[PDB]
Amino acid sequence: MNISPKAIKVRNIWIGGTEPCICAPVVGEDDRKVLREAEEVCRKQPDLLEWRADFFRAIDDQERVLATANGLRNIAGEIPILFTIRSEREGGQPIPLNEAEVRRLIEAICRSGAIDLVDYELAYGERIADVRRMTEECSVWLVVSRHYFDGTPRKETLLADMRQAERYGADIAKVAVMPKSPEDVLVLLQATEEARRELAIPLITMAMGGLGAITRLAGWLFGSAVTFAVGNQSSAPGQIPIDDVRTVLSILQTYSR
Amino acid sequence: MNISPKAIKVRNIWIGGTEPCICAPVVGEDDRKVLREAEEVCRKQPDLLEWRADFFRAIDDQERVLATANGLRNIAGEIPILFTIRSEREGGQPIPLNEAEVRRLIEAICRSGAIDLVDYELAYGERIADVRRMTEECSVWLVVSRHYFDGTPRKETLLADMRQAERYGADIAKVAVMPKSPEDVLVLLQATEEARRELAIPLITMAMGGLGAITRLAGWLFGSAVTFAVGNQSSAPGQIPIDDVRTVLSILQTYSR
Repeated sequence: MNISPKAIKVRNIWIGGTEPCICAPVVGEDDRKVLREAEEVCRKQPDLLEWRADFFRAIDDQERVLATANGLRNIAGEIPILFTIRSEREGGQPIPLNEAEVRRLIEAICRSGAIDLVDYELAYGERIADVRRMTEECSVWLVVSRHYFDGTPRKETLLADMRQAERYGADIAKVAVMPKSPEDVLVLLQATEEARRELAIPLITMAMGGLGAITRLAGWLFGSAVTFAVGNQSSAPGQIPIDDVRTVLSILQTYSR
Repeated sequence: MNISPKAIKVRNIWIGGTEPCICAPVVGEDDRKVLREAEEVCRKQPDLLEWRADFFRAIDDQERVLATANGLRNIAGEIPILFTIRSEREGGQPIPLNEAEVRRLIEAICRSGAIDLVDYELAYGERIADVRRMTEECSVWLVVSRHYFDGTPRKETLLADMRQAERYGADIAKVAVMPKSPEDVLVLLQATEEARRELAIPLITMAMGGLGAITRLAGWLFGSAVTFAVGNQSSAPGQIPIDDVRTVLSILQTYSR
């Protein structure tokens, strides 16, 4: 059984195939720190590496961000790199640049050849058309995401977000929620299961915090193609150390069907 | 945040508290096979022992059963023993004695004081009162169950089954289903969580098979107080080796809170 209806091949690795994919974040404040951190994460064996660039102090210095991205590429080797500048309105660090300046920076990084996927938030709406066309020219995969840090929307709303994301041209739809009860955790899994049967692209879903731990370890059984785990530092509440995720995935796969 | 609204103390072990309980079945066609399985299973340190007496070929002999019952009680130290005679219509083996004898055997076994819990089918409706008082006299806990081996009924049906089990005086309500899809697995968890908020007693739920593995490792997050694992032999589809269950529970437990 494949996690997604149609798996995507990223640098020889499959997302949405038979195997769950683990992505570990890198959150350094500057070049030296981002590189050392990447080295550490990469020794662990994540399937994907996410550079959370919103923590980067020199984010408004295009040359430094590019040199760092080029450095990350060499450290990552064959491991695909996901470039994410999480907006402040969706839990990211405040940054000294505009909505338009973020778009100019994502394009410069995409055209560098250093990264494989880019995250762009669903809420910026119409402005997604340009990012999509431009990523397709750079052969960069587009992950369109939405994060709810205040709670968990009804299933209908989550399904709508993912449908929206796909309509906008995303290669992968990502939705994260903050559960306030075990019921919210089920809603996230149910939305994920239903969306997997309705959409043609791989999904990345997770319920954050302690209550959502099970979604990071078993969401793939319901269609979540990627789980975010800690390779060194954590980028979101509830992320579990990579080794523990691997241990549970191993057992779940051996005994699931 | 306890698994159940009011934990129950059974011979040194709490069911429905903070810790999920692991129950291991002992299936043995005859006294010797049975007693062999017990030593082995008990060597692994499960919280509870379920001897599936419906495998016993000589169930027609109370002296033999009582003898065995007394024997296993000897091998199990303080490990609580759940005495179960699974109907054939609910996944149980072939049984030579009919209804009355079972209840008579259950009474005889209850008064022997060799067991701590007794599993009885909700399907026996009014006849449950009979076993109900039979169990209360000997200070034996009553588990009222329902097993669906051909599929997974609607959430409403599962919720109704558990409500009725409590209505008939159950100390613990149990429902098992056979999922045919991931959606079925979520139906079982949803019913568990809904039942958890409605009943005052502990609940035991599971989706069998490979598809249902997740439910044996994470059902406790939705209200299932007991999970069945393999200590020696399997008594139902999808049971996982006790060592692997412990591995996941520990990880899931540290990270869920």
